[PDB]
Amino acid sequence: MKLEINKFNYNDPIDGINVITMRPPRHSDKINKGKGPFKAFQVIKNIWIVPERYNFTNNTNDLNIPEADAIYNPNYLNTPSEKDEFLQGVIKVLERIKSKPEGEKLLELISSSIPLPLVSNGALTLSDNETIAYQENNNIVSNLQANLVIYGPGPDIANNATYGLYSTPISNGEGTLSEVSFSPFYLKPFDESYGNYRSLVNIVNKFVKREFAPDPASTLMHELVHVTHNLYGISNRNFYYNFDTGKIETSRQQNSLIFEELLTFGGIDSKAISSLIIKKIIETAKNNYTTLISERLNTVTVENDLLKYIKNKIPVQGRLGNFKLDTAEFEKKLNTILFVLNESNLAQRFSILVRKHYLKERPIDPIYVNILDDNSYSTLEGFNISSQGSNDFQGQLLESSYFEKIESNALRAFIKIC
Repeated sequence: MKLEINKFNYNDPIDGINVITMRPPRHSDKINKGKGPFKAFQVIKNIWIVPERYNFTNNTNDLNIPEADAIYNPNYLNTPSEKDEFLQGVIKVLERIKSKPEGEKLLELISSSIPLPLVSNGALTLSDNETIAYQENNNIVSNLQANLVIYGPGPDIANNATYGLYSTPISNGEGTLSEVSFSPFYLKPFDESYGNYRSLVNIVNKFVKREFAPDPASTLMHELVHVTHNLYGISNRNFYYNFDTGKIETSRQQNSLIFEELLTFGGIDSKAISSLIIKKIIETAKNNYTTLISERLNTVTVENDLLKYIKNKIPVQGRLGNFKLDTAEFEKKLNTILFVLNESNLAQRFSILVRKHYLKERPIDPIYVNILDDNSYSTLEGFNISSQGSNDFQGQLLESSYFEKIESNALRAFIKIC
């Protein structure tokens, strides 16, 4: 069957199927006492959008004005019109991601790749690691499957992030429900070498550094790759890559980068990872998965929809009670997920310009863009619209009129858009 995106207005009636009031997955934590429920929309099977500010961890709890390139606005995303704009923007960006095959596969992957459930009386049974709860008048009416929840931004309204729900299943092979904090309208610019612009004739070298806005579908896809790692329970978030030694560490150092971010971003730096590291990463995941088949999956004596979901997610051979990792297929899938799927590889398939290195050399103020203007941003071509002659990334130039400057005070607070 074809993968479908559902369309919504923020004010669509609650049905308990694709429109609910959701209780935050981190409702039990102290900082989240009494928050929610929030209105939520099942854009794609097991993928939910909540037009609310992300507010559910320690560093996102306080949205006020107290990073050199942050921008703060505590009141952003708190009217119905702002919530609907957000809802439409996120849907548009998903429509863009689906428009290419590589992006369609990614989304299909996130829809179908449920975390490994617990077992109860011989049956795979859902926990709050695989579901969210529909709350109505302090009653839990139902629990509904969810692999991903996409919320608005936290304190910094141009930052994006991904959080797994439980930290043991995120790296032991089980997998875990993920939350994404995403801002489609407020983007952080980046520098890049470029020579496809009107230049004075007397200039030495046309190939100089120029400022660009990212395509917010690339931004989101970066986060969806994290989500994919989190759903397979293969997150490398506790490891650091040391650029000086070329080796993995658990403790951070002067010239390091969290290993999960290096893989997820891709490009020239991801390509310098030694076989030695690649082999251990594969190995660690094979062992974890071998263990989970033996210890958990072979305890399943009851055939249900969750079993089928799990057979499709994890390549296995054998029969009920006696399953075995189909090692070859699993290594292939693991390769697709660790090394083919990253921001840089995906961006190339979409003709989006991304920066060269994950860590940026200098901060550039964030900007505002109404990506719901089809003249500024199209689902099929982003900002690089061929009818305007933009086939070498010209539409992402920051000087483009649709990238609007934001007036901000010394404390990085939003005043207005110029």
